[PDB]
Formats: sequence, C-alpha cells, structure tokens
Amino acid sequence: SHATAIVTNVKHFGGMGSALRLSEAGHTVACHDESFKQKDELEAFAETYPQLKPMSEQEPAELIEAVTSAYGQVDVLVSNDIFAPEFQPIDKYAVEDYRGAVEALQIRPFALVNAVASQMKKRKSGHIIFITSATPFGPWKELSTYTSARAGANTLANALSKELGEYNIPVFAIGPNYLHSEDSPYFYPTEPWKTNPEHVAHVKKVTALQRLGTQKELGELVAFLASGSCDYLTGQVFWLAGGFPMIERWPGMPE
Amino acid sequence: SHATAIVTNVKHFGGMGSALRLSEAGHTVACHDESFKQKDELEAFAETYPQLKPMSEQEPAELIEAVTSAYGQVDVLVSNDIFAPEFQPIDKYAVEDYRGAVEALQIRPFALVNAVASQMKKRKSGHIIFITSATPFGPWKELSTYTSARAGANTLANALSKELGEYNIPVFAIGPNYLHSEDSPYFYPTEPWKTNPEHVAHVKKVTALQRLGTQKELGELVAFLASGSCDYLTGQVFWLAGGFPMIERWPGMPE
Amino acid sequence: HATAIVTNVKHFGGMGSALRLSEAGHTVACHDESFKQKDELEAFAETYPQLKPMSEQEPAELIEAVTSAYGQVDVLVSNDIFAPEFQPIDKYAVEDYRGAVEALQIRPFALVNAVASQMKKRKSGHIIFITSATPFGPWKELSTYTSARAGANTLANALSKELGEYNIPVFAIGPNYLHSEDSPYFYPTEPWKTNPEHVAHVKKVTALQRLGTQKELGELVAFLASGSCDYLTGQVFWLAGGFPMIERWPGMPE
Amino acid sequence: SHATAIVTNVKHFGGMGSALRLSEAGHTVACHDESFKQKDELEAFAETYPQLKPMSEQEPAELIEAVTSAYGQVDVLVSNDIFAPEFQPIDKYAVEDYRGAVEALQIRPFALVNAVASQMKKRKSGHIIFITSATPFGPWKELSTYTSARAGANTLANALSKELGEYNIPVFAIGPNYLHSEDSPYFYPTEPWKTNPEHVAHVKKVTALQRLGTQKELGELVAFLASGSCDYLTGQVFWLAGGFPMIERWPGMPE
Ligand SMILES: [Cl-]
Ligand SMILES: [Cl-]
Ligand SMILES: [Cl-]
Ligand SMILES: [Cl-]
Ligand SMILES: [Cl-]
Ligand code: NA
Ligand code: NA
Ligand code: NA
Ligand code: NA
Repeated sequence: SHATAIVTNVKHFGGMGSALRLSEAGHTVACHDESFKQKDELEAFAETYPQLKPMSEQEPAELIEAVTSAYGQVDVLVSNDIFAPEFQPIDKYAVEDYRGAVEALQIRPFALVNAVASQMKKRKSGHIIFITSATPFGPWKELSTYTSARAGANTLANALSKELGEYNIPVFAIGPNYLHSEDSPYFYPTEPWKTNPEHVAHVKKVTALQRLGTQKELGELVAFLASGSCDYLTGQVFWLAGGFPMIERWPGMPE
Repeated sequence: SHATAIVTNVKHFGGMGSALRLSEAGHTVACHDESFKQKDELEAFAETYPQLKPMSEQEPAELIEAVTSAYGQVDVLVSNDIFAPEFQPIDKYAVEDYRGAVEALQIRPFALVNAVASQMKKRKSGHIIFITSATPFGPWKELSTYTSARAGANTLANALSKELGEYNIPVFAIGPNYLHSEDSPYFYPTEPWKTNPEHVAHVKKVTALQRLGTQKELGELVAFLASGSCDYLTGQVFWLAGGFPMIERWPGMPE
Repeated sequence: HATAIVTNVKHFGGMGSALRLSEAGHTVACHDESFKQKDELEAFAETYPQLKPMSEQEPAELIEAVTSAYGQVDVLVSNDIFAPEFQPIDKYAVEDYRGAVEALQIRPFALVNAVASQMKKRKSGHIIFITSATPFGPWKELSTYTSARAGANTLANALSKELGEYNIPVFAIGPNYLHSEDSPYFYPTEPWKTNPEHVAHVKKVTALQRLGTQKELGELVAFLASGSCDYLTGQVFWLAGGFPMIERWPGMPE
Repeated sequence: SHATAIVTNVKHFGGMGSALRLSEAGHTVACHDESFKQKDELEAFAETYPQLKPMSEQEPAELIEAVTSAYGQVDVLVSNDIFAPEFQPIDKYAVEDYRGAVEALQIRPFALVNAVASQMKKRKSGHIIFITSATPFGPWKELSTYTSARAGANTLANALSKELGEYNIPVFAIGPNYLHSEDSPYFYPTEPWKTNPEHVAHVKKVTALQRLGTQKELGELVAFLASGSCDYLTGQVFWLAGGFPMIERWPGMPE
C-alpha cells in the first residue's frame, strides 16, 4: 500500500518539483495537466516519467473520482494553480480578466478541496497543499487581478486549516516567487531568466539569495509537508521566494 | 463647488455610518442599494434622509455613469460590499457558494474601481475605500468562502494603492468585525447582538473594548480618509474590530 | 481641557503631533532632550506659545510633572527616536542593539508603565506610539533599529488587549519617508527635498511619490486621540505613502 | 566530514527535539545549557545522551569560540531562547521585567549571530535558526513583555535574512505555541498539560489539531531547514502552533 498524491498542472509552475519529489518519497503520483486531454501528450509524458501516472481527467470532481477509482484514495492533494499574469492599469482590464483570475486561482483549489475533503475527513487523514504566490507579500504595481486572487487562495488555505485540523488534515499554502520553471512559461522559464543579462541582474537585485529558486527546493518542501513529519505547521503560508522582496536602499548605499 | 461620494448598499453594513458622516462633512453622497430598484423604496429613503441622494442604478458601470452625469464627477468611492455569511464544512458547500461570495466581495469592488479609475487618474485626485472584513485576521472555522473572498478584497485594495498613488489617489480597505449594523442583518443587528444575553457576553469576551463598534466610529474613519487629511496611509488595511480577536488564556486565568 | 504628552517634540513625528493636538484643543506638554537646558526650553516656549515644554527627562518624572502641573495625562504620544546605524550583523557591537532596544522598546514601555494606572482608574485615555514602517520591508544591514521597532509595534498591539477593558485604545503609527523638516530623524528637507538623487529615490519607493508631511502625521494623531474611532485599537498604521514599491521585471516602466 | 550544530538551552523548549534530530541527521551537536556550568550536570547529560556534546561555555562569544576550537567551525546555529513568561498588567511590571525579557529573547540571539556570522560569511555557507514564539500572532492579554520581545526576535531573523542571503546563509525563525516540552517548564510540560483534564481540554479548544505539538515535529523542521534542502524559505517566520489560534465562534455554534 503506497500513499497516493495528486499534482495538478504538472508541466508548469511547481508541478514537476512536487511530482518528482513525492514519487522519490514513495507516493503514487497521479498527475493532471491541460495537455493530457490529448492521448499522445499523455503517453509521451508517461514514457518520459515512468514513475508518474498522468491522468486525462480535467475537472475537479472527475479528477478526484478517477484517482480514487484507480488507486483507492487520495492521500495528498497538491493544487498547483496557474493563470497567465497580465499587467494592466486597473481601468484597462475587463472585469472578465479578474473573473478569469479568480476562477483559475481561487475557485479551482476550492473545488478540488470540496471534492476530496469528505474521504479525508472520514478516515481522519490527508494533506492539502496549495501552490499560490508570494506576490501578495509585495505586490508589483499593475497586477491587481492575479495578486489579489492569490491572496484569496492563501487565506482559503489558512481558513481551511481551522476546520480540517479536527480531522487530522493539515492544510498549507506555498507561495513562491522567482521559482525557476524550466521549460514552462509559468512563471520563470530558463529563457530569459537564466539566459538574458538584464533578467539575471534583476533576480540578483530582488532576492536575498540572488538566484532563482529550484524545482528541487519546492519539491523538498512539498514532500516534507506531505510526509506527516511536521503537521503542526498547519495553516502556514510559506513564502518560497529566496528572501524577496529586497527593498530599495537610500542613495549612496551599495548594491 | 461640492465633492461627490458614492456609498453602495447604503442600508447595510457600513453604509449609513459612511453616508451620514460624509454628508455632514459636505459631500454630496449618492447612495446605491438593491432596494432602490423599487421607486417606492428609493423615494421613502430620499424622504427620510433628504441630505442623501439615492440612485436607482444597480450595475457598477451604470452607477458610476449616473453619478458622473448628475453631479459632474465621482470624488470618493465607498464600496460597502456585502454577502450573507454561510457557515459550512468545506465539502458541504456547492462550488457556486464560493463563486457567489467572490462575485459579491471581490468582483464588485473591482468593477467599481475599473469603472471610476480613469476619471480620477485624469484629474489626479480621488479616494477609494473598500469596506471589507476583519475575518481574515482571525478566521472562524467553517466560513472559508466569505473569509477568503474578503482577504482577496483587502489585497486588491493594497495592490491598487501601488499603481494609483502615481495619480494622487489613495486606496484603503476598512475591515470591520462586530460593527453594530442596527436594523441591517449585515452583520450585527441590534437584535440579537444588543438584546440577547449570550450574544452580549460573546462580544464582551472576544473584543478588547468589550462592545460592538458603532456606525459613528466607522463613519468617522471613512470621512477622515476621504478628507484628504491623511493620504499617506494609502495601502492600509484597517482592522476596525475593537481589539478582536481576544485569545483564550490558560486554565485558571480570569476573564 | 484634555492634556497630551508628546516626547522628543523637536524630532520625527513630534512637531506634527504637538501642533495638531494643540489645534484640537489639548494642552500639549512637550518633552525633548534639549529641554534640560533652560535657554533651549524657553526659546521653544517663545516660538510655540501654544505648547508647554517640560524639562523632565525620565518617564516616571515626566508623567509625574505633567500630572502635577495639569491634573492628569489624557493622551500619551511616545515619539521614539534612535539614530539608525547600518552595519553588517558581525560589525555591530552588541551594545549597539542594546542601545536601540532601550530607546525604541524600553522607553515607550516605561512611559506606559508610568501612566497606565491613572488612565485605568478613570477608564479613559489614549496611547499612541510613533514607531516605524521598516519592519514591513527591512533594508539590508539595519537589523538593530528594524527589529526594535517591530518590538514596539507588537508592544502596542499586545497592550491594546489588556487596556481595552479600561476603555483605553492603544495604537502604533509606523512611518517611513516622513518629512522631518530640520530634524535629522529621519528625513530632513536637506537632502530629501533638495538633492536630485534623493528626490528620485523617494519618487521610486513610495506609491504617492513624495515624502509624507508633518500635517498628515499630526492629523492621524489628533484623530486617534479624539475618541472618534476607538474601535481601531490595536492597529499598527503604516504611514509610508504606499512604501514599499517593489522592483518590477526588466522592460517595465518606472 | 561532519557538519557541526549548536543548540542552546538544550534541556528546555525546543532544545531536545532540535539536538536529537540534528544528531540523527549526522551533525555533531554541541549543546549549551545554564546547568552545564556544573560539571556534574554536564557529565550526567553526556552520559544519558552520548551522541550529544554538552559544552560548559555560557556567554555567546565564548560558546561560538569553544565549538569552533573543538570541532573546526559552526555550520548551524539553533538559538533556542527562553525566558519565564510573567503575566502582569502593564503598570504592575517593573521596567526591569521588560529589560530581562529583551535581554533573553532578543539580545541573546543577536549576540550569537554577531559572534558566528563572520566565519559563515567567509565560507559562504551556514544556517541560522531562532526558536521564538507564536504569541505575537495572537497575544494573550497581560503578557506584553514576553510577547513583544519575541516579535522583536522574529523581525531580527527576517531582517538578517536580507543581508546574509548574499553570503548563501538562510535565516529562519520558528515560533511555536503549545509545544510539548516534556520535563521542561518552558513552556508546556507534561504535568499539567497532558495530565490535568482542564489543561487537556484547553489545548483541544485553542489548537486546530486539538493536541500539543511534539518535540519530534520541532526537530523535523529544524533538521529540514538545516539540511540545505530548502534554503529558498530564508526569512520565513514559521508558526509551529497546530492551527492556534482558534477564534471563538458566535453563540449557538458547536465547539
Ligand atoms: Cl514563481
Ligand atoms: Cl462587522
Ligand atoms: Cl527626569
Ligand atoms: Cl520616517
Ligand atoms: Cl511553546
Ligand atoms: Na483517461
Ligand atoms: Na433613476
Ligand atoms: Na522644569
Ligand atoms: Na568546558
């Protein structure tokens, strides 16, 4: 009997670090991704990553039911939520641009917890992890849609911890920034963030560790939280951003 | 000339405290409310509060447009947002119950700012105030929809402050709890909160001031922020909750 | 006729607090290190005939002197200052942190410790600390000053929980980029309004792209001390103009 | 090659969980304690815990120097700081009661980092962990000294992360509450917190997981952070408090 995890949007953001490290820790890892609606994309992923179990199901209720049918139960949920950040002055958005952000970044993790929480509560075990964003900690101007939706997700995780603790289910939010996402455009691909001088310099300026975060670092945190080694952190919002933000110092002070 | 303010949902939550004090400060206060769809309700309100200017418009763009047409411009927006709090374990909600909360508590203030920001930015003046909630500061268990949507609104306000400051527009969020709402059910009506002993005792336990907050206190803060006397607070989330939460102390320690 | 105390009145948030509290009708007893000298006290008294400078320096003696002269202390504005010294952590002396915590934590604690009994007995009073917004977004190499200010913020918030039962609100106002006119604590006119590089820095790091004014600080102090919005008790106010502005990605405009 | 850790006040608070788990992870763990001034107490500890290395040094600079001399360097500092919480109304404290709290809970971790940072910066490696408190997250009334000093330490850790990241040195604060401390009075000994029904009931009410945190959970987090597996969390303040605080709900709602 292996523990079963679900990682959503596995090709993007914190998906690969989460899935790879959870598998290394002995989980069966069912993986969701928009591309897995296509048989060829699902099978290519299954061939490259024989330790992972890509699923074709897209919608929350269908995904939870399919993983429960295939593997018995869902022990760990990693809601690795993504949406394209679009920078606009507030008056240049359409209201639908905010609705799109809240559907992808708040309603979707809510729907996944809504669909899985009953089976976890009945057996009094489970772990729920949202991958959110550190942007609420220090917003950039002109990203009001994405940034506020991510904060809704952070508070959703914290609020859920208060009710699910009675059932021995920890709930966590991991909010990254400057997390290297390799080939994925969500949100710091190798090109340009490791390849272009202006981007390399920006990352050195705005993070304390002066580098991007790695998929391994994100995955190590995900597997540590899912292990049951430190459930007493339930309710935490983790800022996985390398010491971002670095705050501009007065004139004359060095870099 | 007169400064013009908009107070939404004026019959509820922080509506009357805001509208009455803004009018005392010399604003023309255009008032929105769902009941003003009915001519008899609008006219009854106008007769009781002849210093206030109730509008029939319901949707955010049409409300901004109607106030702008009637009075020239909108100087102060008070987005007094409401939604009925419904307590449920996460798995007992419908997903639509979260969508309803986000629409009412996040999308609506976004849409109002989206509709009014251009006119404020063009003249480089204006004030934006969201009435949100202090529940994200200390969530109750089983209120995950309402609580997380309110946090999204708080971050929306803070994020907007970063872009609108360049146009001399402060943005504030006032997050109440235990605010006496008189005859309004949103969220602490006189009955039961001043009349039933168990409720009086609860409020004495969980607030530092051991009382409900008053509409006058809320209105004083709204008019102070709208006055242009302290624009340098832009980006603040105010916790208007009387020292809530009081945290349960160890056995043997007194009330 | 309500009585206020404003400490370190020549510096930081002192003048804005004292001037606006007097405009609101308070008798404003003013403390300052320079008032140990009669000539400096009397010059201040002549320039500001609406203010009442005191010579007393230590917390117990100051509270006692104001209570004797004016009956009671209704409003305490602990306007605390210390010179920010930037060092790598290993280049400080431990005494440099001790000095910061004495000036920025122990001192407001001692003033509340000295005045709280009289406020509690009559169930009225207002306590305001002027602290700092540096904990909200620390600069590197200011660990002493920044962490002491955070201690003061939590002290205010913790005190609100016990003093609310006695109808005494407690607030912390944490500024940054507050114009301090001729005081070096912490943004004097020269260089912050006069040197182009400093003007440009303020435009970059605040959302309102300017220093905050003494009038804005004083308006908040008088508003809180008025009893018009006691239900904010426990608040830490970030009076920093939308600071911090967070550096955006390459190619995005200023 | 063996990494070297220092755990202070090892007999108390998070001392044993930290030291035991770091030793299991392969660190040489030098241990400080006030009782180690006595040769008999140091030797008794060495006999019971032969995998740990108790030191007699008491003062911060002399402790760093003694561990560096004995083992070559200090790779991990765990500043496990303690002070007896004394509840008083603000006017009943002596000012010295606050000075004692700041000296023990702020000056002491500062002094330890001040003494060790140069050797870490020179080799561009090291980890700094403060064990602080979650009391600033939700203060009890009448504990203003201890609570505010702990907040100063949390900010000290966060501020230090901004400068030490350039040297590849993460800085963390772990702020517990309701951490079972076994035989130590700091701060939740087995008697009364597992033996007396009133105390057992209090813990069930005020934490989401309805139990004390374990030394194992604390030690797992300390060893995880010190492993270099997730340096990108630098600057984090961890709330290790089981979902504390639970916020009192309205009359009529169940516990
Ligand atoms: Cl990221
Ligand atoms: Cl309310
Ligand atoms: Cl004196
Ligand atoms: Cl300042
Ligand atoms: Cl503890
Ligand atoms: Na399939
Ligand atoms: Na009409
Ligand atoms: Na004198
Ligand atoms: Na020795």
